[PDB]
Amino acid sequence: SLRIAVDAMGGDHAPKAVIDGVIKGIEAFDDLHITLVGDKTTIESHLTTTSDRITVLHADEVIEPTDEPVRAVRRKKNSSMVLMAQEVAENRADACISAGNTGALMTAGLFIVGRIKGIDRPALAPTLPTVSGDGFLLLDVGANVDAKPEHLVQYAIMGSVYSQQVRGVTSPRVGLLNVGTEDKKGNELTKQTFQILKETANINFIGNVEARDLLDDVADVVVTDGFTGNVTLKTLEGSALSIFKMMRDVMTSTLVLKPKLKEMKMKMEYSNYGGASLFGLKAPVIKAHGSSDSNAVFRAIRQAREMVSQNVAALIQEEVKEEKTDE
Repeated sequence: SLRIAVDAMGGDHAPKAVIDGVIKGIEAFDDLHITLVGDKTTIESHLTTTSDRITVLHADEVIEPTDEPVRAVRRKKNSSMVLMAQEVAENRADACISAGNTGALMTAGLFIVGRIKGIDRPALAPTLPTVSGDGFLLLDVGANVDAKPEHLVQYAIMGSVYSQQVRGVTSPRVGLLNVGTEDKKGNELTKQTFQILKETANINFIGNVEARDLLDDVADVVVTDGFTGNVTLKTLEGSALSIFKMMRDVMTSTLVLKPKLKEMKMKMEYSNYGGASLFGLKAPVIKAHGSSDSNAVFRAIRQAREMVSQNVAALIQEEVKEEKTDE
């Protein structure tokens, strides 16, 4: 069987959006059981059809989207975020999902759930879209900001694993986000990573990758440090919004179907890939987009489900061993 603890209190639109997505996953997946974590009264007022596959856990408090992560997770020991993480930690759930404070989520993920044996630090990993449509992974966009070469190499392995297990990519192309293609380009961190990735028997290292080609399918996995990762992600996103608003005001003055344009607009929509996972933890912890609708939560439930069944954490535990990266 399978079981996922979900945060209902987090996200712009819940508990409704969260509870509607949960209901869409119990109808599509017969082996799925879910633990709704939130305010018992509030949660009940949104789900009619009582099922034995939906359980509820009462969460007295919330980690607002403004609280300090570390403090919140340490102080609000009865919040939805914290309670959800302990369900996973105490063997009462295999995966967990939240739309709540991303920082609180990673702190809860890191100190409650724990890390896979052999992983120094985890990485926030969302799958972004491409002009074609295949998509790509951007490893580390928030989890940790002053990384070391060692960590980045771990990121390429865990990304490759997820890419070839869950996304079905044959031999995921790993690229290093850099400022030039030559071997010596980048900051000191990047230069050092490049040398090591050249020696990692475990993955298909295509080399450095310029950021102007991210949306143009240059690689299946792009690796970076959280700081540059997070800046790159918000740059892509803002760039899209800004350009869309320009184009869309341009139609409102005097007048490319509404549905035709809608197609591409949806292919860019970041929430069309399921949410960013925290690669490296003992069990899948997914940061569902805060602006998540009913379907987006469903797509995140689907993602946690694939990750467990694909034995992604056990495979990450083997591919990180030096016997597989050296020879």
